[PDB]
Amino acid sequence: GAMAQRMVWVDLEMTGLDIEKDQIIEMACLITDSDLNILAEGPNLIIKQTITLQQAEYEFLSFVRQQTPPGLCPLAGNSVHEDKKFLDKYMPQFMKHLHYRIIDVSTVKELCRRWYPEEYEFAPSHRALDAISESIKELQFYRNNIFK
Amino acid sequence: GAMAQRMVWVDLEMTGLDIEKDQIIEMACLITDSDLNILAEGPNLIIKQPDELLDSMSDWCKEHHGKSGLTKAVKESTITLQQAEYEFLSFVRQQTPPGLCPLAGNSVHEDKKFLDKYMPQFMKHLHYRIIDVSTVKELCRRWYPEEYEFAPKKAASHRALDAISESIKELQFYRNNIFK
Ligand SMILES: [Mg+2]
Ligand SMILES: [Zn+2]
Repeated sequence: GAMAQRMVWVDLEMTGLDIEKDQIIEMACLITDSDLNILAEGPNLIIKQTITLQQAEYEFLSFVRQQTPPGLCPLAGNSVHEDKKFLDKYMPQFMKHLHYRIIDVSTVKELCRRWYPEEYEFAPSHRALDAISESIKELQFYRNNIFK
Repeated sequence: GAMAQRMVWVDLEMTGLDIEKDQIIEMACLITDSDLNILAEGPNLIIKQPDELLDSMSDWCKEHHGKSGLTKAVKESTITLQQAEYEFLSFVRQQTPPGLCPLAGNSVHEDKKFLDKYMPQFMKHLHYRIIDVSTVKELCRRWYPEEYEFAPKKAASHRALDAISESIKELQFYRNNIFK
C-alpha cells in the first residue's frame, strides 16, 4: 500500500569518496510519500572528526522507525549510491531499517540528458536538508517533464 | 557526444553481500548506445575463488549457485580476478572513451562496491555516475502501477550474461511504456 511506497530521503557531505579513509561530515534526512509530498523532516546534524557519529545514527534511526515500516522503504537522493556506501559502513543499524534499493535522482538526470535533451537544458546549498529539498524538486521536475 | 553517451552494463555474482569477506565469482559486460540499442557483447567470465570461501557461503548462496552450475564452474576455473579485470578493462577501452560512460544495471551500486575494491582499474575507465534500473523500477511501481504489472517477470537464473540482458529488457520496457 501507501506506507510501503514511502521514501527515506537523505543527503550526506563527506571529506571524499575513499570509503577506507574518508568520513561523514554532515547528514540530513526527511520522509516523503510515493508522490514526493514531505510527510516529516528529520534532523540536520554536523558530525565530529555538532554531535558524534553513533548518536546521529540513533537520532536518524529513531526518526525513521516512527515514520516507516522495517526493511520496506528505499533510500532516496541525488547520487545516493555514494551516500549508501558510507551509510552501510558507518550507520549499519540505520540501513537495517531500509530496503537495499535506492531511488537515485542522478539516474533519472542521466536518462533525461540522453532521451529528453531539450527538457534537460531547462531542468532546475548551505545545509544538507536544503540539498534534499532541491533533489525532490529536481525529481518532481522529471516526473512532469519526461514521464508519460 | 554519441560514443560518450554509450552505457556500460555489468552484472556480478559474488559469494555473498559482505564486502570485507566475499569475492566476485562471475562477471558479464555489455555495451548499449544512449537509446539502449545493443552494440557489443563483452566477456562473460567465471573467476576462480578458494574452496573454503565456497563451502562457508550462505544457505541462499550455496543453493542458487549450486543449482545454476556456477559453484561447479568456479572450482574448475583457471581465471584469476587480475586476469578477468584485464579482459574487462581491455574490452571497455575498445568500446568507450575514458571516464565518460556510466555503469548500468539493477541496484548496480552493489556491483560498484565490489568493482571499486576488486577491479579498481576497470572502474577508473567509467564515469562517476550510474544508471540504476532499480531506481526506475521503484518509480514505476509507485507512479505507473498498471504498466508495472505488465512488465515481464525476471526469468533468469543468477548467470551474469542472462541477468544483464534482463536489466536491459527492463529499462527498455520502462522507456517504451512509462516515459513521455
Ligand atoms: Mg546482480
Ligand atoms: Zn544475479
